[PDB]
Amino acid sequence: QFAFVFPGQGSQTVGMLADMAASYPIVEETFAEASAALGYDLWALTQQGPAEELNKTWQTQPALLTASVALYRVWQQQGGKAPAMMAGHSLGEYSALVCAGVIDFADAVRLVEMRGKFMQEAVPEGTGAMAAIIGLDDASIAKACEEAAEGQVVSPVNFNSPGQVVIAGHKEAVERAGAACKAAGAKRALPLPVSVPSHCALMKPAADKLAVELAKITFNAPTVPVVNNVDVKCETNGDAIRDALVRQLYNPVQWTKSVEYMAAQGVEHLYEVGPGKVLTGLTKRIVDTLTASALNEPSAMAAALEL
Ligand SMILES: CC(C)(COP(=O)(O)OP(=O)(O)OC[C@H]1O[C@@H](n2cnc3c(N)ncnc32)[C@@H](O)[C@H]1OP(=O)(O)O)[C@@H](O)C(=O)NCCC(=O)NCCS
Repeated sequence: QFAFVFPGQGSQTVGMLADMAASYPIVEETFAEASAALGYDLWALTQQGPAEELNKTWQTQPALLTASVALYRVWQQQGGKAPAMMAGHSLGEYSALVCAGVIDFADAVRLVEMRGKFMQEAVPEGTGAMAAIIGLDDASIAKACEEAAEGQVVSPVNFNSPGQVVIAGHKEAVERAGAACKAAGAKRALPLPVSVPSHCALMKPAADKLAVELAKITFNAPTVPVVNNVDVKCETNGDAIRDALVRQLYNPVQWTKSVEYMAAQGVEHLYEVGPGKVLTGLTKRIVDTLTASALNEPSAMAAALEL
């Protein structure tokens, strides 16, 4: 019936979960647990920022992971039933995996911080770019991307829904490519304010590195199925999960097919377990019978729990 789905970069705000925190002590206990693993106050980070800082990826990832795990902990605390299916967008997949009980929360926390770092350090800032292409079909974008590439690297990285695709690579090629896409009938190429071209070829070297760290973290069997970004496959072999984390890094995030798979899968509703409404917003664009809501405020937490 329902799945939990988990956001990643983009969903951060300074202030996030404040309200939940006031009604649920475990939100802060939770940030405390992670703060003690990062060696700084992560709650204070999210609450006070600044943004500039909270938006740097090696802190964002840990903050979002933490929000999500916190909100999940609330669900269970209140005798929330376990979802049938989870998915997590980009960094989201890590949260999924924690709540599915595959990676322990504190390993995850250090993990996604290291990830951040490998990521940031694989491309020098102002080197790369991401853009959101509103309103073209997938293949005209591939094509756009291919002709704009001109020796550099650009390609679609986020298949978010039909008529929303993110692309990324060398700043210039992104430029060429957005233009192309506009040529080709797109409503919008809207430039995205991110350093890091996640999920294209340029993250390869980060991911090599990420494999090494992963290889030290124990990966247990999922208690719930987790549809992964990279294959839209529900792996159980931790070694296979690990392998998919690694390729997530340099391969497109298949969100659209993933939400589809879970409709195809039985699921009638999707709760966004983390700050923001982004996965919520996309859902009906993918399957408009499907319904979506965020579990990141208390009325809504309460409201969902009553069913
Ligand atoms: C970019 C963003 C914020 C857009 O979501 P929303 O703002 O909720 O979209 P809305 O503004 O509600 O949708 C309407 C507008 O978007 C456009 N649009 C959005 N999805 C569309 C789709 N699938 N097909 C065609 N047009 C679409 C238009 O419909 C436009 O209408 P108007 O010109 O009349 O405003 C969201 O998709 C997002 O956060 N994406 C980031 C995903 C990602 O890669 N994150 C990593 C870090 S950036």
